[PDB]
Amino acid sequence: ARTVVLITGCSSGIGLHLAVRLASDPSQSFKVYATLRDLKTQGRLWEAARALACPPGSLETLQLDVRDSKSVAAARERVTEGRVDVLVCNAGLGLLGPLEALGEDAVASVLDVNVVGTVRMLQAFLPDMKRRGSGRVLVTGSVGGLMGLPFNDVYCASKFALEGLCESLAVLLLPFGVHLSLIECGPVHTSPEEVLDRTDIHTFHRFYQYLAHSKQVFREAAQNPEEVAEVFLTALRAPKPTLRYFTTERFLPLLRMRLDDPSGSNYVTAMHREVFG
Amino acid sequence: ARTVVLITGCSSGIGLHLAVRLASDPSQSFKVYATLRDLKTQGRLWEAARALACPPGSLETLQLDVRDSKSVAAARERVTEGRVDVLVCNAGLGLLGPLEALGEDAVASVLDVNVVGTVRMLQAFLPDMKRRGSGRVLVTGSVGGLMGLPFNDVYCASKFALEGLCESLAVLLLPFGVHLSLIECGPVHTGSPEEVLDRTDIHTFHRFYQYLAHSKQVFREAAQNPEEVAEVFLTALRAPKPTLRYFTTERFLPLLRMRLDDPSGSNYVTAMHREVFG
Ligand SMILES: COc1cc2c(cc1O)CC[C@@H]1[C@@H]2CC[C@]2(C)[C@@H](O)[C@@H](Cc3cccc(C(N)=O)c3)C[C@@H]12
Ligand SMILES: COc1cc2c(cc1O)CC[C@@H]1[C@@H]2CC[C@]2(C)[C@@H](O)[C@@H](Cc3cccc(C(N)=O)c3)C[C@@H]12
Repeated sequence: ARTVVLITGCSSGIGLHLAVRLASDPSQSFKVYATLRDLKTQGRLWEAARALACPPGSLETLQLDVRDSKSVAAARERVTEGRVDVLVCNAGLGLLGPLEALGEDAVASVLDVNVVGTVRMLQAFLPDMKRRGSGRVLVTGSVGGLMGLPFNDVYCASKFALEGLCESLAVLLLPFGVHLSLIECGPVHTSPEEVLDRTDIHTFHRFYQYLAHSKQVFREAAQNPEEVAEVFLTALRAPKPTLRYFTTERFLPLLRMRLDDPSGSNYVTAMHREVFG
Repeated sequence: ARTVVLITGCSSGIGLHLAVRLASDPSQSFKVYATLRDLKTQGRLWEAARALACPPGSLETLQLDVRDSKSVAAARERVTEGRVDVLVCNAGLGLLGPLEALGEDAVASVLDVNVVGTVRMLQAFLPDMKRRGSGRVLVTGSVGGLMGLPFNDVYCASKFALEGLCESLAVLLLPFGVHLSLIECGPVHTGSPEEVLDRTDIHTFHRFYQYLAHSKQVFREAAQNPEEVAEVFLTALRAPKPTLRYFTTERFLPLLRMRLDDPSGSNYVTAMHREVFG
């Protein structure tokens, strides 16, 4: 039969592009369930699917809010085939700021969505994969999950968390026939009085230095979602897929140098200089 | 003046033994605020302090629940000296089982306590350290935050989270003179099988008790004491130029190097599976 794929966060960005890219495969091997936090936002997804003339029956949309395990469960049941062959945990939020400037609500939401939401997906869907003896799981990773970056403290915390969660599972799942892969993405194309009042003069200084230098890095390094989507394909098609795929080699140098020094301090020293000019 | 230390998770283990070790230090240079989630658990802390002769005013206990930022705020207000010279973020939960067997609340708890709790600590205490231009933060870390282990998926997520949190901060804090360190602990010596089986398949049930048996042999061979771990905290406190990571044992550095050698993660997964399961 068709390979059944379920992808979260499908309304914009990487999810959309992967969803339509699989639905329009001319072998037409893929039945795609594209899931969205709000089904009302699906319009843009359907336009891109028409533009590739996705055969009807190749792409179905569901509501799936990863904060809520009832919405996760309900979505699992809407998979009328009664299996998922490829699960793509892509739903994620950002958070940028001096740590002490972030509300408690915001910090928790990032963790609730990027980490706990991924745990909910895996809890719902891994058992049937394990029963069948096969399955693929692809998780939207970050270079931020491999190296820490100033003012992304909670974001990197959630992406590092995904590394640990997915690496922990992969060790168990290898002989269950289930293959877990992280797609490590770099950047992807898609008042100040407050900051000062909630921080201090030096932190405030370093944050606008950061926002300025960061924008230069996206301009050079940012990838289009369609390019990243291809990396998911490669992983998906790989016969013996590996734990990580990098969408770019741009940060292998800083990554190798981070791994040279266990104490951590060369990474901190270098990253500081490189970020703060 | 003495060095003001505030430590979370002092009812037992690393927090209790480090707290009494510093308050009883022969220097007499430490004033320790040993904090606890529930004050009723302070029994073993006081008996230990009594046993090591902590002098008057070397040790005070505060109720502090890392889940509750008003608790954290109230604790900060009880620091009479108006500053903390060493903050130790040691409060933490374990969680051990097949991922599908763990309850959603327990999962949410580990994260709230190990990761958001630490964030709340750093929110409440880093600013004053930043504007002073001085401070040391020590965070209890794990080798489980550096490499993933089967059936420790959520615990590892949480420890990995701390690595990212702390490393992101360290890049910022370098010119402030506020030093952040992770004390990377290996095993330290301090779900009902029923519930587990219901929620997991048969092969995973077996694999888990296979993991538990190997685990108990690793703990027997290689576990450290809280007393031994507490020395590494103290070495890090005193270091003139502290590093981001202190390892309590050298034992896992080989595996860690292998993990880092192969960025694709393939080698680690094979090796760790064999290591754990044969
Ligand atoms: C050393 O090179 C640098 C890399 C970087 C910066 C600055 C540098 O000097 C700032 C952006 C950051 C990159 C490295 C790669 C990073 C970590 C990417 O994976 C990006 C992760 C990211 C993407 C979108 C939102 C967020 C967020 N809200 O925090 C975070 C942000 C990127
Ligand atoms: C590399 O060889 C091994 C190391 C290990 C094991 C099995 C191995 O084959 C199983 C236990 C584990 C050690 C490596 C270091 C580990 C991960 C330590 O950090 C321990 C962490 C730990 C302690 C207490 C509870 C929990 C938890 N999941 O709640 C986790 C548990 C240790």
